[PDB]
Amino acid sequence: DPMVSKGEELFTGVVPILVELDGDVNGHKFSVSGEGEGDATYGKLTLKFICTTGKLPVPWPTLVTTFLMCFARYPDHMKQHDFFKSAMPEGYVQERTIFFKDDGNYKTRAEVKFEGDTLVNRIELKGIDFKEDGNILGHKLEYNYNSHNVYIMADKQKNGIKVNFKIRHNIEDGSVQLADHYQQNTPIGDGPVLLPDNHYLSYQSALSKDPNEKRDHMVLLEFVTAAGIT
Repeated sequence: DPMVSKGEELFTGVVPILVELDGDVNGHKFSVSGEGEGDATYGKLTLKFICTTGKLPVPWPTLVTTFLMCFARYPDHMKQHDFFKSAMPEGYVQERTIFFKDDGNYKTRAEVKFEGDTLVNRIELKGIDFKEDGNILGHKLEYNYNSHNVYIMADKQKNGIKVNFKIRHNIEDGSVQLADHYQQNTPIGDGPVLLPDNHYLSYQSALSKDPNEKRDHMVLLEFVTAAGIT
């Protein structure tokens, strides 16, 4: 497939990644920069994030889904279903609303595209109606992360996709904080893209710290694999 070749060929090896986030949650302002690399052949991403404005006013785990679905490993028999790569190099816009149960919401807008050889994720995030002393602004979430399926469907009339899933963040008392995610992606360019049958991505995420780093930061390792079209 002379289309399944173009975006694909862009991802065949290890690709440098840059991430930039402008944030404002309940008027608490912050910026984050991330760097690392993705290897879509194995669905592998390695990233480190720094809050460049000082203290991150929200828990690092809450930003994991916001901080690269073009790095998913699509099985060969599911390559016609890979919208994310099909939109490259011109890229795509990824929008979300994330509803924290019994608390506030994040609304995000991102552009994901190549800048030269580097795959870049530029993000603006606004959250509102957070509780000052709730699990998010009150930093009550554990520094860890659970594995989660992400369900994709075509959004045929917007020429893109819709993605919906639930994240449960472990709270330090042993309970969980639900983060209900609603997502839409649409290509930046006017050229053809792959519009997938229903399927899902399996995500595994591992959080850590860099022992030499004094800045407020997070090290993220992720594995991601498309499935559900047997």
